[PDB]
Amino acid sequence: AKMMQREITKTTVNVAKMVMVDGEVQVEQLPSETFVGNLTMEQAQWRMKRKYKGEPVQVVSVEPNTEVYELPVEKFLEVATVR
Repeated sequence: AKMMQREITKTTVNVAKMVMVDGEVQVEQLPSETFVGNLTMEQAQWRMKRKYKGEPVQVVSVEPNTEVYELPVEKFLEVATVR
């Protein structure tokens, strides 16, 4: 009767990087990145390989979270254009 809806889904991708520290290979903790849609582990790793060409970047986890932005229909008529 009164409610509308609009869904936004984003996947938070946690990444890590091999780096040289004092002549040893160690793991840099990278800031997590967020993308639009629901990405699997394989999808995210493909994106990371696209974004960081040749870099030793590992996707370590993917976390999808979906938000449902809703507005009363009455609220929408106030701002929408008749078109």
